[PDB]
Parts: sequence; C-alpha cells; structure tokens
Amino acid sequence: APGVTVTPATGLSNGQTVTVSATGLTPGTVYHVGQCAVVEPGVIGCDATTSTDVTADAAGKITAQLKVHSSFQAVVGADGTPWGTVNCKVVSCSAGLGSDSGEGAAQAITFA
Ligand SMILES: [Ca+2]
Repeated sequence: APGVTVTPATGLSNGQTVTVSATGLTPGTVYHVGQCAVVEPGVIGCDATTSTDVTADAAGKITAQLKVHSSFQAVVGADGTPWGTVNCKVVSCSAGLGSDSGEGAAQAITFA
C-alpha cells in the first residue's frame, strides 16, 4: 500500500534538497522519483533533470533525496517530450514516486 512523506514539504527554496520516504511498495520494482505538476487536465509533466530511479528494497521502502526547483521545464509522456515552463509558485507541484504501472504516491509541496 504506497504511502509517501516529503520532508520538508513547505516554504521550500529553489534548489533545495528534500527527502522522499515511501513505504508499502513492491520489493524489486523500480520507482521513478520526481517533481511534477498537472500541465493540462489529464497530463502530468515532470522535471527530467532532477528525476531519479530507485528500486524498492525487501521491506517495500525507498528513501531518496530529490532536488526541487520553484520553476522547471516539464517533459510529458514516455518519450520525454518538452512541454514548457512550470512555475510552482503559481500552480500546485508535487514530489512523489511511481512505477511504470502508475502504482505510487505524491505529496503537494510549496515554495517560499
Ligand atoms: Ca495545450
């Protein structure tokens, strides 16, 4: 049962490192960790420059560092097509993780 905690998650600075802690994942599955936002209804765009892949361990956990930015160039789809700029002080952004099947979780973050 996926659950995630992002610390810290509010009053963040541009270029700040946060820790993403997840539990209840499937051991051995690769999860994509990243900062994302809804760019268009039904379309999520994320920062491909700061995203990373981590395999969940035998306990179904992942603990990863992620650098977040108050504005980023979002990529959409599986081929990573550039969409454009996302400003997280105007739209809601999140940090979280998900597998290729969409299993995962995310937490909304805010910048100072
Ligand atoms: Ca459009």
